[PDB]
Amino acid sequence: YYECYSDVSVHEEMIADRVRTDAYRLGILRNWAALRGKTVLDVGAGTGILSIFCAQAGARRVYAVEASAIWQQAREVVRFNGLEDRVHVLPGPVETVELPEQVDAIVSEWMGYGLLHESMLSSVLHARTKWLKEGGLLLPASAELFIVPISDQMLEWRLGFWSQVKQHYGVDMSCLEGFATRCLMGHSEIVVQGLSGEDVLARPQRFAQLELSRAGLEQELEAGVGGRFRCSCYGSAPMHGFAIWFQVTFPGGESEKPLVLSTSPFHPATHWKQALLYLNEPVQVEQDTDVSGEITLLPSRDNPRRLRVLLRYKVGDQEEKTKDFAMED
Amino acid sequence: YYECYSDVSVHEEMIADRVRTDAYRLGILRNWAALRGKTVLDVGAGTGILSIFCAQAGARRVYAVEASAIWQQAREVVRFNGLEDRVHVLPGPVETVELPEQVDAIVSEWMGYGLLHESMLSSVLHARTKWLKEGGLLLPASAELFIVPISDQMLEWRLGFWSQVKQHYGVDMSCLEGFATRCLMGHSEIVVQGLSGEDVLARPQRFAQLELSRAGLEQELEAGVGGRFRCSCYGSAPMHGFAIWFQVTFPGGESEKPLVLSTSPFHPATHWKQALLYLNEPVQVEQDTDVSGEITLLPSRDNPRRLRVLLRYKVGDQEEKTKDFAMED
Ligand SMILES: Nc1ncnc2c1ncn2[C@@H]1O[C@H](CSCC[C@H](N)C(=O)O)[C@@H](O)[C@H]1O
Ligand SMILES: Nc1ncnc2c1ncn2[C@@H]1O[C@H](CSCC[C@H](N)C(=O)O)[C@@H](O)[C@H]1O
Repeated sequence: YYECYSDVSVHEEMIADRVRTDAYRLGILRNWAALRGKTVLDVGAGTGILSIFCAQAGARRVYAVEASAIWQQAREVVRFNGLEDRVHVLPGPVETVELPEQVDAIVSEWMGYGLLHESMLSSVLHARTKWLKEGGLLLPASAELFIVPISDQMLEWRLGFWSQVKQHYGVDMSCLEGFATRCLMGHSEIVVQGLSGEDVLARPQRFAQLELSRAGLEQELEAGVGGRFRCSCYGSAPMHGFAIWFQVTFPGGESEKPLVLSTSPFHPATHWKQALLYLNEPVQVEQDTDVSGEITLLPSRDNPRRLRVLLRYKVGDQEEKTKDFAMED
Repeated sequence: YYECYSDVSVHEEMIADRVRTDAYRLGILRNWAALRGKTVLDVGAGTGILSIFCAQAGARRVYAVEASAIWQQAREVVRFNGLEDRVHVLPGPVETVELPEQVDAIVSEWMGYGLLHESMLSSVLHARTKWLKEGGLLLPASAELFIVPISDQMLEWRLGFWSQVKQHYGVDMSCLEGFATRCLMGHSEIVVQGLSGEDVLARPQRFAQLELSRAGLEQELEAGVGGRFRCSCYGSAPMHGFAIWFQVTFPGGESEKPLVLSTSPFHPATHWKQALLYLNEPVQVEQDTDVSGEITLLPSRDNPRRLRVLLRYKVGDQEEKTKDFAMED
């Protein structure tokens, strides 16, 4: 109650993100054969919506675990839809909650900005080991990370602003373009922004793959997830940096059609958008200009739930360069 | 340079606010007779744009005073437009800067959200006493504050969201409307948001008037500016609270046409928008429902540059009520 408008905004945003909500729904319904008459743990159930989807798919019992005070509204929604015999809202953190039994499946909305910024992944991996039966079902089951060079159209418009002041005002401010450019690009902060698809300058490259079933994924993550990438640009453009984004994949079930929830700018927009990594200044690329490097996602020294990115990159004939970024948390 | 994208964003926003920028421009040009061959002090000159407008209007000398490091770009713009003989950029705070002389006029973009949140008014009043000649020109010369009851259409859409979840998802969340309503309205925070004109439920009432020429305005402000108001509603609606906004007025000059820069939702949008004061829950009003009360704007106990609002109000047959608000700074 004390400042509970944040809780309302989080879940309004989450439910209003139809692509996300429908991805989980269809992901769940497609695993009807694995879920029918079986038991499910919803890690961080929020308003309870995903737990109710599991009931819709035929789960006998769903344990909706929620740490925030939103759990009371989740309970109200469950009973308001007459599912209190099949869905049980359990308040508290998932790492300390007491279930009456192990489960056949886990469902969880755990992904953060850039996948791993302030995410619930460790809670999910903790709850897998503790509560999910051996060979059990994970929804989603995997995650993939992508990187690509971009020309951010919005930034270009912001930088070109100063050279147009003269038109209506008779004061020329073209001289500030360099200052503007160096300020909006020279910072070391990951910018969360929605790109349009035509801002993408090459075929997106996958640099990491997270199999959530693997034991000791938790340890590998602490060392940092990332890898090398290479691509070639489509045509002439001012490159301002890179975008990273993710997808998660739900198992196929009986129909054997795995469902992908993507946050790519080629797929419908989500609240996650994309995470943008700006170079210190623009770089002109050409058709077939080769762009390569290495990217690692890491926990920040200060707060390890905050996302840090080490980028090593090389654009065409330019020397190899590096830049450290972090999310503003 | 260290995190100078904030400086770029402030001034991009400020210049891109065409209504504001053109108001100052025309306000200045209309006082050509008072400014021609005379001297001007631009309090907080930023990119220098207003100082250059004063040159355009015929000022012999303009002293552009700027505390932030943006002063270097202001200097660059002045020389890039060939005005370094008439406009002199002086770095530092206006309260400690050293001018070679008193001035015939002051121009200043000083207004904050809700007029007085983190505003430069005291700097302006300080610089008036210290540097402006007796009887000198103030641009703008006055400010006025308005209040009106509103039905916030955006909030209504946010509150109605939960009752529509069922349509596409088959999970009914109408039960959360009360929780949503109490959370988004029960807080004590001034919300800065742009309203549409049809959200206004009555004739706006002016509750305060600031004559910037008056000595001891600085002392009166510390006691708090405000006053009583009374109005009657136009028709049936769910009232969610009040909006406050301001205008500033430039002297008329030879044409005797004073220019008003308004932040009302009946005039074109500005970056200031309006400051919204929400009731703890909606109240239904009717045609001719009488809404009255008292509003005071104050410095907050913690930070006095942060805006606090005491509201006392009465809607129709309902009892008299009170609510304290503050801007999230
Ligand atoms: N360790 C933990 N244990 C239980 N809940 C957690 C948690 N960490 C985060 N959460 C909760 O998990 C939710 C993430 S948002 C997901 C909400 C809902 N499942 C949906 O898909 O719409 C939040 O409500 C947050 O409070
Ligand atoms: N005490 C003070 N002395 C000098 N400048 C100040 C000040 N307080 C705030 N400022 C500056 O005043 C500016 C307000 S924004 C106005 C910018 C410009 N005059 C325009 O109209 O577009 C900012 O650049 C801020 O850095």
